[PDB]
Amino acid sequence: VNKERTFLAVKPDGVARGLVGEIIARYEKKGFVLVGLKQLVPTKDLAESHYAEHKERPFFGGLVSFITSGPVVAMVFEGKGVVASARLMIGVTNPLASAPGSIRGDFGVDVGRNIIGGSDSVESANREIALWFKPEELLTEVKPNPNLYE
Amino acid sequence: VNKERTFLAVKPDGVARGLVGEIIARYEKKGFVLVGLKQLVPTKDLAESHYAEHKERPFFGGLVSFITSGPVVAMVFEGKGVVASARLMIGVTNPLASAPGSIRGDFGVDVGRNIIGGSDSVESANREIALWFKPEELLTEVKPNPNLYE
Amino acid sequence: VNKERTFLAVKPDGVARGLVGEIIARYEKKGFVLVGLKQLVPTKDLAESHYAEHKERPFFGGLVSFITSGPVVAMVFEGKGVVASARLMIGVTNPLASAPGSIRGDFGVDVGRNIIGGSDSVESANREIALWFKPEELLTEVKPNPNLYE
Amino acid sequence: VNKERTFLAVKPDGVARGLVGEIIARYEKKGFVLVGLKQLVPTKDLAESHYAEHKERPFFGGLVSFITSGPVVAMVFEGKGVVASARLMIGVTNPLASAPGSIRGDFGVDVGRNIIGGSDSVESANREIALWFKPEELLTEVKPNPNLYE
Amino acid sequence: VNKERTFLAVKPDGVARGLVGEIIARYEKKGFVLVGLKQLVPTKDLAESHYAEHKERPFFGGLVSFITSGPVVAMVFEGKGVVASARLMIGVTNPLASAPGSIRGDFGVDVGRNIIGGSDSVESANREIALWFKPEELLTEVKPNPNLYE
Amino acid sequence: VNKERTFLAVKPDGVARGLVGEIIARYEKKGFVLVGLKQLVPTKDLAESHYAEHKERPFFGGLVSFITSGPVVAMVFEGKGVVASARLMIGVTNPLASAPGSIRGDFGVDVGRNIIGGSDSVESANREIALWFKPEELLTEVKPNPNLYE
Ligand SMILES: Cc1cn([C@H]2C=C[C@@H](COP(=O)(O)OP(=O)(O)OP(=O)(O)O)O2)c(=O)[nH]c1=O
Ligand SMILES: Cc1cn([C@H]2C=C[C@@H](COP(=O)(O)OP(=O)(O)OP(=O)(O)O)O2)c(=O)[nH]c1=O
Ligand SMILES: Cc1cn([C@H]2C=C[C@@H](COP(=O)(O)OP(=O)(O)OP(=O)(O)O)O2)c(=O)[nH]c1=O
Ligand SMILES: Cc1cn([C@H]2C=C[C@@H](COP(=O)(O)OP(=O)(O)OP(=O)(O)O)O2)c(=O)[nH]c1=O
Ligand SMILES: Cc1cn([C@H]2C=C[C@@H](COP(=O)(O)OP(=O)(O)OP(=O)(O)O)O2)c(=O)[nH]c1=O
Ligand SMILES: Cc1cn([C@H]2C=C[C@@H](COP(=O)(O)OP(=O)(O)OP(=O)(O)O)O2)c(=O)[nH]c1=O
Ligand SMILES: [Mg+2]
Ligand SMILES: [Mg+2]
Ligand SMILES: [Mg+2]
Ligand SMILES: [Mg+2]
Ligand SMILES: [Mg+2]
Ligand SMILES: [Mg+2]
Repeated sequence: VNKERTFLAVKPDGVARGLVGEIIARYEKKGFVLVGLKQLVPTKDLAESHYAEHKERPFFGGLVSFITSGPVVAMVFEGKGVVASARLMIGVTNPLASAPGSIRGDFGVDVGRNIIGGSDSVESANREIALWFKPEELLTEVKPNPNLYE
Repeated sequence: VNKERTFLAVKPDGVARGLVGEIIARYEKKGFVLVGLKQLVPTKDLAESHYAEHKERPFFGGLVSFITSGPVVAMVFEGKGVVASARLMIGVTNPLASAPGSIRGDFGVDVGRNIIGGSDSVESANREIALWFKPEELLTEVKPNPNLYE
Repeated sequence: VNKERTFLAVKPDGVARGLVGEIIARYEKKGFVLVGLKQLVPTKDLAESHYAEHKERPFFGGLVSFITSGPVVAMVFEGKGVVASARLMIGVTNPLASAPGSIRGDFGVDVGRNIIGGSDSVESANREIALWFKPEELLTEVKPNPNLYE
Repeated sequence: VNKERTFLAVKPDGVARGLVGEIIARYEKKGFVLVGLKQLVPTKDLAESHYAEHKERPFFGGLVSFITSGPVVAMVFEGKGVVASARLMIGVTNPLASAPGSIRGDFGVDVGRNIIGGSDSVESANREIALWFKPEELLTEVKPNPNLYE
Repeated sequence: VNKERTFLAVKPDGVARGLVGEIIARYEKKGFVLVGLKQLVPTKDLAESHYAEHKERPFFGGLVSFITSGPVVAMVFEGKGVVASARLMIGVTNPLASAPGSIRGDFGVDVGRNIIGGSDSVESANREIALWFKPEELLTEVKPNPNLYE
Repeated sequence: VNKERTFLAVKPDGVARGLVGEIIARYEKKGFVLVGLKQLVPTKDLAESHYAEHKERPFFGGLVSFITSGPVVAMVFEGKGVVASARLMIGVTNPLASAPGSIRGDFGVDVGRNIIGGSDSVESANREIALWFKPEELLTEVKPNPNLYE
């Protein structure tokens, strides 16, 4: 369905580096529709829940501390296959291994400063969207450009 | 000082046209810092208050109707002379008269579909920021970039 | 030979979305030479001979009606290995599976609105070029650029 | 009216320099609609009727020979005030005096290789369009985009 | 003459901010030819001579100290009217007053962090070129794209 | 470590084509730091030493002739995994086989005119940097960007 959604966060490094607009632009050019958007400084609570699946992993700590270190631009995008697509557009975890053309491939070098984060499955997307956004913050009236879908 | 702030809004046409990232990128590249950001569908009240100075102008009804017809991406940018600079970057009210290089100049043709709106003075900016953003949505921590400011 | 040619069409969706220049620019930047160009609204017969290989397939009907639904910008580009290179630049049939960096990968989300079409072999290209352009509409003189070719 | 039209030609230098897509993209992004497009090598008669107003001027001869020296991409764009707007987007006769942001300002350095030509009045445009395009080569159906026009 | 030259320096702020390529690209797109290029950390001696005309002015000190604070990319560009043109492309001293489309207008906010510096006259250009570059560092064989000049 | 360096060279075709800024910008945007930069016309000796590994290859003579036929912009970039990353960003030897998004993929069509050259290993990089740059031309002071490196 063309109403699938995903959660993307331009991390503190992406924001500090002035990449918010560039990133949003990539998803707009693709045809995806912004249904949620805000800048905030994530609270430890938020980050911990966001990255709950990594509570164990040794890098969990610094990650939580990093995402809460400064402003982040949280976004929700809607469109057909947007979850998988946005990940393809982001690249892979390691920016050095990300293909040119992808966001990490074009802009990053370090795993811990990998610019943006995106939901890895519809299940996770739904969970993270609910986490970062109040329902009234998400559009209900979505208007994709009439030339994008059959 | 370098703490001046202005209110900018990508209107429904700018949003429908996928110009959000492009616009945000222009202000990021300029060196202004994003201190507030959110997408929302304006209410009649918000819209009428935002444009209160024009309540007796003939175009007011259509303007309020249009600004409330879809999502708007509201933002606040901070930096030296940001209010006058943002206006220069936007162009003039009529996009056809706006210079190539300005946002309306590069992207618009109709006064009623002029893509973005920005505060016209520090006074208007203070009033507009207050209308659209709660204090808690605006960053307080803004370390000036040593690369942008002497 | 450096005079290979391929047929590319910015489909009705690509034209309506204002992607004609962006697409042409990618081929110009690559070093391919525009030897034919025109905008037209395809007739049913043209569309049908163009997609003749799919006349028995289920999506054929919807494809032909779509191609004829609005203007198309038909082009012929010349250069070494332009047929296969132009396809690599386009992506794969499904824009969602097309890599960031490719035309469909950067701009599309639906197989039926996949922006551009390109010949898939030298044979198909010669055939398609003959279908869309009269000889007089194609450049005959193309001195290879010494900066692009040994 | 929103149906005003103007004639623009990417001159032989603009075409040879691979600026066709970049130029078209600027007009598409602005919101103007491509209603006519084709690449051709101008005949002496065409060039001469096109620049008829300069037939008595000294540079006329060199101008006509240049316009006919290689392919040109002729275009017709439609929209509110497109004639004057398209000229503002082009710059002024001398690219060196053309403002950054304009086509000549960004890409040229010589009056005789000034990249693109555009009609300078509605009268001239209608005349020029009739010179370069047969009616059948121009779109008749142009429903204004609701995002570009009130 | 098409062999006029000018000296441009991407200052430490321009380099620190990752604007070297963007700036060089603007001059290449314009048609100007790079005849000298190098990155170095300016010595006080160099900066003082470079900015000799301001030895008096109160801002002289900090300026010298700023240009010597980090790497700078020194460049020499050749083309018709390149001295005046490059200044027009740079903007005015104050980035806030520089027009969008110009380098300072697009990227800066502070007079002391104004990204790039360019010769203000052929006389000064010649002096600065001689100052920053050894004759053997400057091209003698200059090849402008044959489509730029009459 | 994050101090790895690689040698990159915009070949004469890349320079003639005005691709210098674009290429430098790609590496700047990626987060790699420019530690050396200069434009020069290679000598037969430099060229033969640079490509010594290919001295018995059939294409060696034409390659040496071409690389010495005009200016080259030589550069050294520093950062984690810069050598392999730079290669990924360049593409593969044959531009036609290089992926959209890579430099050769976006801009080239001929193996002999493949725009840029980059070290293929840390060993080759150390050798190449030493060939083209004196120690005094390479920055020694490189404070890692806190935004790019954990
Ligand atoms: C695996 C890993 C990750 N990270 C950082 C980067 C992204 C986040 C989450 O890691 P991940 O969930 O495995 O990667 P990925 O899906 O690509 O990233 P996110 O989109 O979830 O941020 O933590 C890190 O610092 N070190 C590591 O070793
Ligand atoms: C003058 C005018 C304007 N408008 C639209 C455009 C901007 C808003 C507000 O008008 P304005 O306040 O005078 O223009 P301006 O400052 O340039 O735009 P904003 O940044 O305030 O939106 O109304 C319209 O629809 N018709 C008109 O005749
Ligand atoms: C296979 C397929 C295709 N299409 C659309 C997409 C491209 C065209 C032609 O299909 P194709 O010939 O198999 O793919 P491809 O070469 O990538 O497309 P063109 O470049 O020829 O348009 O039809 C569709 O609407 N539904 C489908 O199931
Ligand atoms: C005046 C002039 C002009 N030209 C070239 C540039 C544009 C065309 C037409 O000149 P023009 O008609 O006066 O300027 P302009 O409208 O800006 O150009 P076009 O858009 O019509 O090409 O001729 C030239 O080579 N030498 C000259 O002295
Ligand atoms: C006038 C002025 C200048 N500056 C900085 C900016 C550029 C240089 C040189 O100033 P300038 O020579 O008057 O301006 P301009 O030509 O635009 O700049 P340069 O291209 O010469 O760097 O010093 C500053 O810090 N404060 C000031 O008040
Ligand atoms: C293989 C080959 C190559 N070349 C040109 C292209 C790059 C250089 C060096 O070849 P290479 O070393 O194998 O390719 P590659 O690493 O991709 O390119 P460089 O970054 O070293 O220039 O020679 C050529 O003209 N003809 C050929 O057949
Ligand atoms: Mg993850
Ligand atoms: Mg106003
Ligand atoms: Mg096909
Ligand atoms: Mg004229
Ligand atoms: Mg000066
Ligand atoms: Mg090699």
